[PDB]
Amino acid sequence: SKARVYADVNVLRPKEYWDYEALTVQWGEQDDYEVVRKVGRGKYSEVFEGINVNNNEKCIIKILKPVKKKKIKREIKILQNLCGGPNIVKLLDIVRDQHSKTPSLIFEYVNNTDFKVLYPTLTDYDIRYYIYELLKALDYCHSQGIMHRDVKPHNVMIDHELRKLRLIDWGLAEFYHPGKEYNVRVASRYFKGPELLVDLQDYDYSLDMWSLGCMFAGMIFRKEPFFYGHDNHDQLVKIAKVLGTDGLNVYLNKYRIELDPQLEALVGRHSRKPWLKFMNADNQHLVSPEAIDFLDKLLRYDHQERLTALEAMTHPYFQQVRAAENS
Ligand SMILES: Brc1c(Br)c(Br)c2c(Br)n[nH]c2c1Br
Repeated sequence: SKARVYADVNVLRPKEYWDYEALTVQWGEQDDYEVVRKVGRGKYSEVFEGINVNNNEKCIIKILKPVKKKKIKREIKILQNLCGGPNIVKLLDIVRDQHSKTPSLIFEYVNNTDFKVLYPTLTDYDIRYYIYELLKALDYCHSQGIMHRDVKPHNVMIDHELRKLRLIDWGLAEFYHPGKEYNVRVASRYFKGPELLVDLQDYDYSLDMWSLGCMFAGMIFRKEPFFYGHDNHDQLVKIAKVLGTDGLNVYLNKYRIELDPQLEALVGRHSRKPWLKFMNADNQHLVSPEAIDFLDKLLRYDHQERLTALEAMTHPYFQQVRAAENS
């Protein structure tokens, strides 16, 4: 398998761009940045709103839990490479505690509203708008030879007053090299592509497009998360019970992939459930034929079939957002 677009980005660029292990970090001054309050946590970091004491400007301070050199350089190099791109979080500085060597990444501040309370208040137009801005970020990172590999609402910071969006946490991100076999233990469960769940390692940017489809289905149908699996086997089961097993079987044979016998047993046999079956009274003002056509074009087993970010941005679903932006 290879990506249908941007396959050659890292091939044409100098080795320094993608050879992240050759990076030598340029540490800033820890004392420039003070923690104001904790705003988040995860497996790999704690996150705080802070202040730059020099200019009194707000920032985000991401304090990293103990991390391998190879891995931190990967996140830093990716951040540096993408800094300035549309709707990409801006890494401002990198600093470390002198005693413990605990590193902190310093970002532009974004005045985020919790997706769990934000999303239910979004208008149909709002959803179109924010999904479009998120697509800008993904087309950009893909065009620069990077897969994000952890698209989910938790990684999309939305300042809803300034109508602004940032794709954050490039901790799981990777350079795309044609034919490279990648680790499948990426993304977060509810957003993992079938490729991950069936051990197809030679995946590409299209992975992010499945995750985006899952986020989108969550929004229009008001079903958070959309595919609610308990473990990675059950995740494939949940998907199979919507998309049906025939399409799964065609996918598997195309890539010459066999399911673990135990997984095959769990998946069983299932017919396709039309998207309209998820419509109900709560969500109804959100679920037009344009919404559905677009969602259907994202949520495909076959990664090679899904819309590219560039394509998605042109889908008629977003025609009002483009018209407004053109002005
Ligand atoms: Br970077 C970054 C930014 Br910007 C924001 Br705002 C938040 C929040 Br709010 N939680 N975690 C965050 C991370 Br990581």
